[PDB]
Amino acid sequence: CPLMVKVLDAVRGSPAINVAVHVFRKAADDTWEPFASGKTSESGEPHGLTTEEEFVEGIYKVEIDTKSYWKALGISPFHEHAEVVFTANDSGPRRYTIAALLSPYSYSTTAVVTN
Amino acid sequence: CPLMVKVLDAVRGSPAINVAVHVFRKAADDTWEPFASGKTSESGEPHGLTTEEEFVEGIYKVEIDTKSYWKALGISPFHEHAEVVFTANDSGPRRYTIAALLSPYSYSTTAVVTN
Amino acid sequence: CPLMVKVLDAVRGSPAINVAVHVFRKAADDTWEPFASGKTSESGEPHGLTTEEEFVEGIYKVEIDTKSYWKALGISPFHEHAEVVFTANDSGPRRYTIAALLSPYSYSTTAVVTN
Amino acid sequence: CPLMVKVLDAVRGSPAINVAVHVFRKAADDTWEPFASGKTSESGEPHGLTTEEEFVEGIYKVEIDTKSYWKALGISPFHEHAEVVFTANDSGPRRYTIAALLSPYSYSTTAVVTN
Repeated sequence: CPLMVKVLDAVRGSPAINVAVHVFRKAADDTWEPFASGKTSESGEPHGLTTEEEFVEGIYKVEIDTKSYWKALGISPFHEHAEVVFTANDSGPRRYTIAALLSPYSYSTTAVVTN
Repeated sequence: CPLMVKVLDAVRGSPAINVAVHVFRKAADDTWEPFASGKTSESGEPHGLTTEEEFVEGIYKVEIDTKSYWKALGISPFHEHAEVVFTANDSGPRRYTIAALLSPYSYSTTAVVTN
Repeated sequence: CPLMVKVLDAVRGSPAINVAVHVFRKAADDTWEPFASGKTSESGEPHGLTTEEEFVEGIYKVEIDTKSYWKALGISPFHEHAEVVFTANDSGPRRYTIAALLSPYSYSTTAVVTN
Repeated sequence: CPLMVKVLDAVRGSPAINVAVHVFRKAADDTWEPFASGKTSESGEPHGLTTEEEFVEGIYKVEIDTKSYWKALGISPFHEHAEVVFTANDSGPRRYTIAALLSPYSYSTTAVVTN
């Protein structure tokens, strides 16, 4: 798994479960093409997003459906979603983990890029 | 000022100065229309983004050009930008402060909403 | 005001009001001596914590009473408090803003240091 | 492992390696007693901090040596350390993960408490 997403809930102190995660890759015509998607498991991760063959260099967007998550918990959210946009560059062997920490009026994201 | 943006640098421990901030509003055809833009001052804020008359109900996107900021400091950044997407004024006019905290491989954002 | 504290609530999207803030300074015997304390106003800040004369070089601790804040809102919190520990004025007098963002199971803090 | 600590670096986009982690438990006399310690591995975690038998209810403090970490990377840090203080209550079967995200002038922490 060269691309992993981990979503945590800062209100309940737990992984954010049943969250929709959509991944897009910037096409040559500058539009966002669907790339991969899933729903977070009990661990807060959508399993098997992509492969080493499909995940080439490019600009990617990871859209997390935070609005549906907070609505399902009966909590009033601020954001429509959380979108993380980054260039993936292969320098040496690399795996990307995009971690997101959610609060109703805030989110934090970080990337963990390992050899 | 019904819409304020405050940008901080978590590496240098200071306001993030000379950062481009672009605001868009979702059109009826689902596209992102330009709404307002500016550059952060010494306080990390772009002054005078919009007015109470222009800032109507709708879906807004605040895009912070974090990539050009880190490149100007000679630091290799991960993200293309930091984008915050939210519905504004659905229950009547509100004042919105969007705060962003930047690191080369991470960012946090929060909203402070007042009547 | 050489030492400022700003506290925000990531659940409600507002300043965290009526929060107790306690400041200590490390004594020569390595114990924590009381230095200053206050209560956050409607803006999420305790006004007038210290002066340029009193705020000398040293190691300071800013303890934010997040537990009483969440209990007063009927929300079960994880942390006993949020504590920020730092050396101040080692290279000469500076102005320090300690910003804290609160969630029931998480907090973020950042420092903005200016000459 | 009922108590886990995970430390990430927001500047390098990686786990924070070789970071000292010290855990204390509040004694009946209100002092902080040493409980467990270790140094983070390649994954940003100190392995085998405690056991289900030793990790009883109480008030715990997790101190992360962020200052030595940033100094070892040649980066000027703000904080002396990052301290996370919380009550551990057993309601049902529970595991605690304390996650910390580090920047030179900022840190974020969250707790993940699972059944």
